Amino acid sequence: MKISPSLMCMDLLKFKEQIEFIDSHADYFHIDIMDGHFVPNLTLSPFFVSQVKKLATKPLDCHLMVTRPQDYIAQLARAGADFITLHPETINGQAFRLIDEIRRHDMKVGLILNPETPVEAMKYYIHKADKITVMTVDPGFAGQPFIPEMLDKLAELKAWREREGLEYEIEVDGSCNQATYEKLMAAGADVFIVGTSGLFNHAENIDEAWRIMTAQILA
Amino acid sequence: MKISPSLMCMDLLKFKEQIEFIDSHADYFHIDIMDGHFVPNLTLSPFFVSQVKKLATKPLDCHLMVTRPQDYIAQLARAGADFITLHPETINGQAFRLIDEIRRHDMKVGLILNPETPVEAMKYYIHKADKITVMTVDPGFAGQPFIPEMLDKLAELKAWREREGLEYEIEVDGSCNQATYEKLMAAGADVFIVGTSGLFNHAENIDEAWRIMTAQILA
Amino acid sequence: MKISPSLMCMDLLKFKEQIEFIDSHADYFHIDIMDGHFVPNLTLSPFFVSQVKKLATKPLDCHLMVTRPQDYIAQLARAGADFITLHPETINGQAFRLIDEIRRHDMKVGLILNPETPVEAMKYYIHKADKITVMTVDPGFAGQPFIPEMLDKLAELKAWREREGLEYEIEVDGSCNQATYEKLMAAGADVFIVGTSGLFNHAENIDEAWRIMTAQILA
Amino acid sequence: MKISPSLMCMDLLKFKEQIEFIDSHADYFHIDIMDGHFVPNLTLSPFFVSQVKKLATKPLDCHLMVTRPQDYIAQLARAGADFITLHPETINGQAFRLIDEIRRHDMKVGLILNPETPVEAMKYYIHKADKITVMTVDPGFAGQPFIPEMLDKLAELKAWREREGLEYEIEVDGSCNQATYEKLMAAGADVFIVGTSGLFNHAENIDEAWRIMTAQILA
Amino acid sequence: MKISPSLMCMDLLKFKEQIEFIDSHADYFHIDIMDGHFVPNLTLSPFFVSQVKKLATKPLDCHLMVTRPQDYIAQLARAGADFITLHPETINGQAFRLIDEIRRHDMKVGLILNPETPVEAMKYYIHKADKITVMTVDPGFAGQPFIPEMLDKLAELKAWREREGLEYEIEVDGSCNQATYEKLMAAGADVFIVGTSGLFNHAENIDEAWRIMTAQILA
Amino acid sequence: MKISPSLMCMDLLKFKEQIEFIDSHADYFHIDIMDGHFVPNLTLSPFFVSQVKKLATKPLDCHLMVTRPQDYIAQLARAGADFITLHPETINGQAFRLIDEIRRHDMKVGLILNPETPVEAMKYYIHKADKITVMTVDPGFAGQPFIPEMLDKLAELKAWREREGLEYEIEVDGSCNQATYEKLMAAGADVFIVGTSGLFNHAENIDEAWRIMTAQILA
Ligand SMILES: [Mg+2]
Ligand SMILES: [Mg+2]
Ligand SMILES: [Mg+2]
Ligand SMILES: [Mg+2]
Ligand SMILES: [Mg+2]
Ligand SMILES: [Mg+2]
Repeated sequence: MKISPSLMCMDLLKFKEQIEFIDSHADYFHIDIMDGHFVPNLTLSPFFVSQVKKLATKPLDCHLMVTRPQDYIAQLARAGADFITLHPETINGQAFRLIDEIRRHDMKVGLILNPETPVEAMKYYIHKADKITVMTVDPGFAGQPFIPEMLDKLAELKAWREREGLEYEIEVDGSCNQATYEKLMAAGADVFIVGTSGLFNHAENIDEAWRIMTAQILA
Repeated sequence: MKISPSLMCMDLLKFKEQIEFIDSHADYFHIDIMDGHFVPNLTLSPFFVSQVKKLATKPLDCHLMVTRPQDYIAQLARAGADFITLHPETINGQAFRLIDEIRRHDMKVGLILNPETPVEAMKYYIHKADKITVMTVDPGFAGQPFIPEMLDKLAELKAWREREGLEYEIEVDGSCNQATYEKLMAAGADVFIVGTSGLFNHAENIDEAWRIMTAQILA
Repeated sequence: MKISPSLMCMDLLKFKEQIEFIDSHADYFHIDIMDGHFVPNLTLSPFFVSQVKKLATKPLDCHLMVTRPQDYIAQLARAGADFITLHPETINGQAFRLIDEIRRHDMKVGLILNPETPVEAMKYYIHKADKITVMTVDPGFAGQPFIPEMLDKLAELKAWREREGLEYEIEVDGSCNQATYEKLMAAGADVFIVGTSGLFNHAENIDEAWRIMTAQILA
Repeated sequence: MKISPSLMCMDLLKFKEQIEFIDSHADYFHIDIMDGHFVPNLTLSPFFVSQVKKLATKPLDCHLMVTRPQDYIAQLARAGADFITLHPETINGQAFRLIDEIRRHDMKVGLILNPETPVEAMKYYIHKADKITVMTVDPGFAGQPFIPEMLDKLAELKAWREREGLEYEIEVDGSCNQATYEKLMAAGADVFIVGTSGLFNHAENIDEAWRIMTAQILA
Repeated sequence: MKISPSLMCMDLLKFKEQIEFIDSHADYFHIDIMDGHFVPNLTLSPFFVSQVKKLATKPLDCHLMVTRPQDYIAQLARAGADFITLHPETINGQAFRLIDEIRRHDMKVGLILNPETPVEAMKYYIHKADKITVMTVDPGFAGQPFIPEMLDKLAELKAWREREGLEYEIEVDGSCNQATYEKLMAAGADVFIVGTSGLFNHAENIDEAWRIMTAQILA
Repeated sequence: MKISPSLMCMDLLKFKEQIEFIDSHADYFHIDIMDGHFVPNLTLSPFFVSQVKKLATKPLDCHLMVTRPQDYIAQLARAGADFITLHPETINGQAFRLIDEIRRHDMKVGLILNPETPVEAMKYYIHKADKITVMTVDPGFAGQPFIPEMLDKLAELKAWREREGLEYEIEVDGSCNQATYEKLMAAGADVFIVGTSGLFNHAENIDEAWRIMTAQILA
């Protein structure tokens, strides 16, 4: 069960220590890049990616919640991103072109669906993804209501992968915590994007927080 | 001669130490908040403001390079901003409304003009500003060509203040460094927004960097 | 067979009398709120809703043909709306958030599909709707050509409700008149939004108009 | 001193009586048409204009607070508008074209400036206007703070008219009431757009309301 | 096997001769009309259509890669277009209205899907199309990578036509050349839009070019 | 008196001959590149520039009537443009950046104002222009009403050049014909952009057309 900490939830006062801890414990760094337009909020950016790059060995995954993802691929590659997760709802008319550009920069391809987007949306290019993520909450902020209906999406995504003989990992984004770990794993999740409720909030010290989270995942 | 370090140019690995140093040496924290639309880039956000707030006593100045500044005033106030610098080119039809909202949150008012916007743009509300900033480079990125033509704008802004008996501070944003300190002061600048070329770049250690910059300002 | 008169088709000269008549004869007040952007036209608004509220006991249903439905929920609730009908094509990325906000204001949830949007568009939240409406004409104006192809959508919507054990009412919007009553009922319609051709136009006096309409529905 | 009642402030329950009263007492009908985009609100529309047309002899003045005024000229002419008031900030690149279209429909030309727009904005076509209006409040809603700074704009507009030998009427829009009548007349206003605070609010009965307003204008 | 030369790939120096040759050899003239917004590029326009009209008898097919197809139907009809090919992704909320407008102008209806749009997108109006085109490359430019995944779309489109008893022609747009002729025909293609790689590039002289292409189609 | 033929008005049937004639008789090729958004129309594009480049020695001047001029500079340079004429109303926040990019491509800088934009709009960078053009008609189409008011703009532009000791050429765009030649020269025009009414329309044969135009300019 892979872990991907949401950096928009970290403590910048302990930036260096938290990144180093995460780099030696987690599987991915989840970096949210918002537009203020595709979603009503602003969080991280290439600048943040560039800084995390200084002490990272694990892959930096940039979730592009922006209107024009085409504008950030080259810039994000230079900042040190390893994964570029695209929203199918922002790439109609350019999905293949962008996926090629992403790989031309030696980065991996991620696809992320918000609540109301069906998996078929990616049917013609789902086989080009290394990881597919399911928003279990409408995008934009931390601490929003979990959307149970998304469990079926996780399952459908798992069945699709098996039936088509694909190898993409299934990730979950949105209120991944003690109240949802079980259902999510049962549904088919391979990766957990953990934020404030699932990690950082358990202890002011990240070691203790991670230990607590790890213990809770046990069940 | 007041100083306002551009935080999008800081080193997050030494976040806590750099903020504390800046808080006891500078006059303002310059926090750039970009849209990806008003300017083609993404840098800081309310989240960032919130983190800097943890150890700040000096005022946090949020430069709103966004299409809809109305969407960030309440959120920025809650994150701990003290100054909200508005672009006149984004408030036609709502300048007075926003200025009132800014003060209802007990924050100071800043006005910032990019290169091609004349000072008259603010003629009907220039007297409500605590600080007026002049972009000496087209907004968006660090390390762009200085625009000499902007010197007249700084001067005009100083003459306007005197002639109208106003008290706003005149700030400069864009390539403030050894090559421009003199001309800028002569033109009428009161505050220097210092970034990579003017500060951070002089020494890996911020104390030493600040010493070098201060020395260069001497001339 | 429930009736919902389209108020953008009423006679303001007899505002008070028509609203009172409608309030004691119809099941819903259909209030169209257009953007000028989502659809190329402008009709009613919160102001209108507020006025109708003065003498209404039946529920006011606000059909949001706007780009940003999020901007009107609180304002419409305040004006007295009881139903907020959302276009699935304007809520991708915020359907669950908005549906929660609507209920937080004690209003009922409506979902409306224009001609080219399939029912699956609502598959993950169709069970949260009190009423689902089918546009039988491209949105925007009154008196446009009926779209027969929409009959299958009404049917599919009825089969879906039965198969999933749901209780939403099925509404029809667009050229509901003598020429379509039969087919619409046969297809599965529960509610008729009646405008100029189906109601108001039959007689300058609304009692007589309603009488004629009721008689025509008989067949 | 001409009067132009803001219809978005009227009582629809007494639609017919208020329009008839206004038609025989006022000089213009002020009809606000909003986009939800140019200004954050929705009020009246062509439908509304069409209804007022049924009993009007005085000119219907449609204030276009919309992003694309070009989309409403033919439709508004068709609904019965007599005046089309354009926002200079929405016609750059098409002012002359639109002014010609307005006159090709036999309608008069109005120009309206919001707070932060200087009179020079209209310098190349100011001589084509029958009436020029000054927003004394940021556009969008009723009951907002009066903007004293706008008095100079009214004056400048009067001086311009005299100096250039023009004949346009000067109108005021925004918090025209007892607290501002005097200053506005002194500044140069020819027409008062009266809303809730200046008219409708004085008495539930419009005759009495109008009587009180007229008396207050006396001073 | 019908041919439709992409005019954005022709040689304007030999305009008259190439159009005349094409008019007596091809089945359609493929005229690309781009927005700079729907796709990131600009190519042909009504002006171009008008010129080709001077010597054409074969139908001019205008592929509308624009944000607002509604703005070009009357103008294109006037310039002499015979076919208007619409993108389903630009007509939600107005497909039936536009299709009717196209036919009021006595023009034929075309529907074109870019890579990531499924055929169901047109399910409610697919029967109104004379020709349906499949983009085998993300729209915008010539010489992009062929998308094999689109072969299934061509097939599905053929099965749909048979199963529903429809008569639309199936067209292919994007890298139609020697490397793809076979697979495309096998998949179900009826018409080939030929550009630089498939036609013009084979010989500076268009007769010779057309010969080479025809020979390659043989296999 | 320099001449710049508007190619959107040429005859493509005689493409090669007209370009060659123009290349040996005119001073510039005026190539209009429209967005469909900045102005409501579509005309020429990089493709067109590329073709004219095949037989041109005189400079190709691309007038960018587009929302995002930044998207076309590299592409246009590649196609062979020599002049890039920018609209000040589309470069606020990037005028200096774009002007630098234009020169990095070894192209000359043009600035074009539509009717309602004052010359001051360019005050901070007017000295970087090789040619400044005045629209004497709202942009978008050929054959629109001449705007006399623009004569003052031409004059002001000439006075500005003299007073500031600049060397830019003054160009006129819009209904340059027999009815306006005199006034335009008197006002200060240095270059005439000639279209259908001023050139092409005088004779089906371009030699004769040019002959007639040249003679009319004599007066
Ligand atoms: Mg995320
Ligand atoms: Mg800044
Ligand atoms: Mg409706
Ligand atoms: Mg108004
Ligand atoms: Mg094409
Ligand atoms: Mg031009």
